[PDB]
Amino acid sequence: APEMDQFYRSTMAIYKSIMEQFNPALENLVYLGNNYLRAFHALSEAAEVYFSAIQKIGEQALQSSTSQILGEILVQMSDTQRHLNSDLEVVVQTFHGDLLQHMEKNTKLDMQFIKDSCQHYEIEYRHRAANLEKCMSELWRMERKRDKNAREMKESVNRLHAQMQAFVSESKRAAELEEKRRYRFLAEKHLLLSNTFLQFLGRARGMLQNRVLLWKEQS
Amino acid sequence: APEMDQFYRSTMAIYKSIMEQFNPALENLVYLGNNYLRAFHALSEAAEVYFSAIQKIGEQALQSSTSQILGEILVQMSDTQRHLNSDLEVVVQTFHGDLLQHMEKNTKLDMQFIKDSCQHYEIEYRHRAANLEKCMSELWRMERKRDKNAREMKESVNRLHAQMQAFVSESKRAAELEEKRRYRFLAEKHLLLSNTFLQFLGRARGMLQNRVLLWKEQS
Repeated sequence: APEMDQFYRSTMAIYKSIMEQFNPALENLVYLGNNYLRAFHALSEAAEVYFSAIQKIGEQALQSSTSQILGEILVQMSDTQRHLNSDLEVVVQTFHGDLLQHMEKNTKLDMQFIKDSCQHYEIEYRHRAANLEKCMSELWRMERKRDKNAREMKESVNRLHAQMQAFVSESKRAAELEEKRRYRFLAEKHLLLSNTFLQFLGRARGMLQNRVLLWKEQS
Repeated sequence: APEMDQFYRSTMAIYKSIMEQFNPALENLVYLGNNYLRAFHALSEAAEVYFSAIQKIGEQALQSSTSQILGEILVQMSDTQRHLNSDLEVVVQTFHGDLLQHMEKNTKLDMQFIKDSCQHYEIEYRHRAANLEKCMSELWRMERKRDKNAREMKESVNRLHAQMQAFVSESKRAAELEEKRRYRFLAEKHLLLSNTFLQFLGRARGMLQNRVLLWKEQS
């Protein structure tokens, strides 16, 4: 009995961690996440305006009489930045489409899921608890009543308590699992982001290893 | 002779362009430079806040019964973003310090230099043009007086006209050299920025590709 309100409490602490700790944190990450995107979109703009202006300076040098080659270099620096940005707004779109639209689209759908799960558990615990402790009393009083049929009632109670041990034990494991599944999903989505961004790193590094060589002006 | 005039107007057109076109383009470039810097430090701040939250979640998983490994990963993911941001803000300060600040002064000290080079050329052109007229005048006078020595005056005028052709060619090649030095500065600075950013791309790849393999196996 004492050990069982323990399971009950421990299982409840987990559903409550999910509902009022984890779930809200996902709304938050969608909030902070959207701010993150807007900063990204602002950086890419400031870059495009900056390099568009380098392109113009470059276009002037192309027109000149001795700075044609320097002219070519500046124009292809802006072109490069334009490319790296195309590459980067891919990672930014993975972040948006694959991660940020996912959480806001499902966050309440999964709140309600765990809410029903938690309710199902509580309600079944209450019943077993009730049907059990009442059977104990039947046994408890057809006990002093020196009833012969107290033996079928002793086994009816003992199996009822075994089933509750099973259920309570299984619920705690299933609730732990759900918690882990949600951490794992957060970790996995961020692993995909880390991976796309790693890919961008290799591409950008790819073109800069040669650009830096082509833009030297001698030796 | 007015083809020497056409040299004169081009040699001035070059100095005046550096001063009236190029340098106000660089001042604009400094502004867009700092706007760019501004959007980066904001992205940094957004990303920083976002992954500070990711890490909190990791710290909550670190205190669960079965999600400690996933929680360690999430925290390792924040620590990684933080390291990368730190490493990149370093490249960004190269931008501000090695480029933007240096342009600032160049676009200030330069205007005085170009003013002094225009004036200097104007003074030297006119002194040579005046002395040429003065010798042509002395020639035509001898030619009136039937002076036998106009033979050694026309010879001199020829020498002077020649030295004037040389001065007019040199001064223009010197103007074109000045205009090109300034494009060269723009290009050298951004090549340096490019190499600094390339070194970072390597460091970022190196650190991230290792983490991603681990995270993949652990989750």
